[PDB]
Amino acid sequence: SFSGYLKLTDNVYIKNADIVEEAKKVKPTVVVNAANVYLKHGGGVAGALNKATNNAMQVESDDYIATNGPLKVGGSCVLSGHNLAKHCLHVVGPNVNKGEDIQLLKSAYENFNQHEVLLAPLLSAGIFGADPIHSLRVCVDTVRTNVYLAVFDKNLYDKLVSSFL
Ligand SMILES: O=C(NCc1nc2ccccc2[nH]1)c1ccco1
Repeated sequence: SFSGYLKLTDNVYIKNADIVEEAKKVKPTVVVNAANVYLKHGGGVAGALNKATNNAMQVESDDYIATNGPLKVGGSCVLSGHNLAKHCLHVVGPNVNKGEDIQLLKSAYENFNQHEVLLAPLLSAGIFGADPIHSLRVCVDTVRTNVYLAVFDKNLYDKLVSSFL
């Protein structure tokens, strides 16, 4: 079960943790992946989660894309969580480095509401280029289900907690 999280709101919790190690320890029902529309898990959270599955996440994802085509920015799909979780919810937040619309971040977080409890990263943060403080704000104002946020970077985690309104 989830331990060492700081409570931000009634339903949002946060911890300075590597989401891969957190997923291997907790084996949650749902781990969220910071996916792209192609489910190409090359880097960031996606690359790390996929590497932890020995590439099984990428093999499953390529079969999913071959059958269904790409996801929408702001959309999601549920796939296996492999050795990390029961399920992986691949959520596509806007990548502002690729010029995608930041307003799609609320739509991306709305996917979390279909699951009672999730282990998740901050969407569009990291290599996706959005301001993580803004992502946490959108998360708390959009997600109503229980979300356990893992923030890899200690300095960012401290900035997120200390600046949380
Ligand atoms: O590959 C690993 N960590 C690197 C990593 N961890 C991230 C978390 C968020 C964003 C980028 C990251 N990149 C690993 C394997 C097992 C435990 O950790």
